[PDB]
Amino acid sequence: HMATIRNLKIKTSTCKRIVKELHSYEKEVEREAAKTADMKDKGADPYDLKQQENVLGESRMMIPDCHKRLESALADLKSTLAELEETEKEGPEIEDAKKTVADVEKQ
Repeated sequence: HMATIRNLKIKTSTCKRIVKELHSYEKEVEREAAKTADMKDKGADPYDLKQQENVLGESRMMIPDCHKRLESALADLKSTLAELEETEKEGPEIEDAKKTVADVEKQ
């Protein structure tokens, strides 16, 4: 029904946002990992290196939690799609949701 599609839109947006958050966390990891490498070949002392290794470690710890939220959002979206498939011509919102499901599953 129409309300289900409006729900679908929100759930699609939620997935897209969490993917964006995930990518942001991932980019932070990549940047922190590159900084770690730069400090190592630059001969940073063990204290500074440890500090940076902790920063990297914590950046990485953001990722699984983000995945969990993403997986939850993907389940929410898929559930709504499944509800709509129960009815059911495909328009832009279902298209967008399905595209987003595909994008999320690639993460």
